[PDB]
Amino acid sequence: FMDELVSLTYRSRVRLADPVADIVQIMRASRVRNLRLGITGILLYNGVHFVQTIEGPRSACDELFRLISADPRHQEILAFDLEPITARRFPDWSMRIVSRKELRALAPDLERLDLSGPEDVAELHRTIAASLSRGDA
Ligand SMILES: Cc1cc2nc3c(=O)[nH]c(=O)nc-3n(C[C@H](O)[C@H](O)[C@H](O)COP(=O)(O)O)c2cc1C
Repeated sequence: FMDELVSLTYRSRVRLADPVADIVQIMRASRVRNLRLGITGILLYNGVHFVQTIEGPRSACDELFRLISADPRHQEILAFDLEPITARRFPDWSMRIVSRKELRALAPDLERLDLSGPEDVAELHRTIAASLSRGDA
């Protein structure tokens, strides 16, 4: 139970004193932590909301989400879903940040990250995974 692979995706409101400096520290932090924990995933940032997907052992996602929810640089955190999974969707990335510009190019209709559509996360996952992947092997 504690080991099974899961994917969690949550949406939060950005609460950044300085976006570049704040996001650099988040990526720096996460690249080392996720690697150790066995987490992989993607962070979408559009200037207003973050949408984060992390995937790994159920117990490591629980732990991480706990820490991330204690982070003052975002608010109104609410999980979209938590799903057992067969295989990682973003195995190659400890945390890949996907910022405003690239989300515009990859998923023009989802740039708002409202997640009001019932297939917005699946769509984000599909188009982002696919963009990566193309560069693989
Ligand atoms: C929206 C957002 C996403 C974050 N994602 C991660 C993450 O995926 N992995 C991680 O280790 N920390 C993440 N963090 C930062 C953590 O909250 C935590 O502060 C960090 O791991 C520890 O920084 P420190 O090692 O300097 O204390 C995120 C923070 C925010 C605001």
